[PDB]
Amino acid sequence: AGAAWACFRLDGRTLLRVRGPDAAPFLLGLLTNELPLPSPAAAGAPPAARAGYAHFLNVQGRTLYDVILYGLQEHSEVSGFLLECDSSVQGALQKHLALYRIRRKVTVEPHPELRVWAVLPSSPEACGAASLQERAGAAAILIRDPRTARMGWRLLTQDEGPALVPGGRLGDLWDYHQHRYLQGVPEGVRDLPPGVALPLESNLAFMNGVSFTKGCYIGQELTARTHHMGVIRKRLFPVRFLDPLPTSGITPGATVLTASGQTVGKFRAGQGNVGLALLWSEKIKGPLHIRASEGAQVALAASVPDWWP
Repeated sequence: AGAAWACFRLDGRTLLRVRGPDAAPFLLGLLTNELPLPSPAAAGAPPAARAGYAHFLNVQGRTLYDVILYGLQEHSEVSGFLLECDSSVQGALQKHLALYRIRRKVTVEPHPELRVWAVLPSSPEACGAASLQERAGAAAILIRDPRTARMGWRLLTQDEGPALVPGGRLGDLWDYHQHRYLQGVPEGVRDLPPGVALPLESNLAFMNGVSFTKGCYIGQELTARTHHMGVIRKRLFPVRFLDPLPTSGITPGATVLTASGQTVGKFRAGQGNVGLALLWSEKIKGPLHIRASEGAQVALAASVPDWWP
């Protein structure tokens, strides 16, 4: 097992380009976070690029779309950003952006030629992880995942990932999603159903995705109220199914139960024997299970990610 990095082509994610003199205030009014912006050119022109995490919320304060924002270098009157969204919502996100671009000097275009890749360390110790990007060069747009270091690097490229990453092999996309679920990282519309998922229950603050010191944005009121009312009472947690599973798997929405039969949450989504569940943030320790169709149990275990604060 000789490759130090696994390189995954994320066909479920895609890029939109948002550019124009008004691109920043335009996006800031629609997202939960500040936008990524690198320090200005200093004594030359090295590749200073940053990523940020945010959600687009609806007016009820529910998450619509989870996005990663990338700062484009424009060096001129026009701001520019790449927005990475779930491929299945690209069109709905475009219509959502258009609703708000009346009297805004901004254009929104798909950038289908640049593909989204993820680069995960094969071993968590990651000697040499520190030097990967300087050790990859300016050919590779390789940026630390803004949600957590546990998610490795985003690589935006037209090329093949391993051709740019020293020690990198192509990975099986199954293993990328397995890693997400083991680490408790939600991504995309199954984990975050548009208009149903709630951002702070989806651990947005733990993932560097919300600012409580920014100006107005859609959904800000509910989100701020929830944050300031006290500890969040339900969150998405990683779960592991302990016994061999049905052939269909587990139905999204299935009730998670204590040994007493008390409801403590609902299964959200997963792959294989791992997934996420929306649970009360108390009482994730007790023995938990879901009821199969006979009522026969599927056991499961919930845990607390090690990168959470």
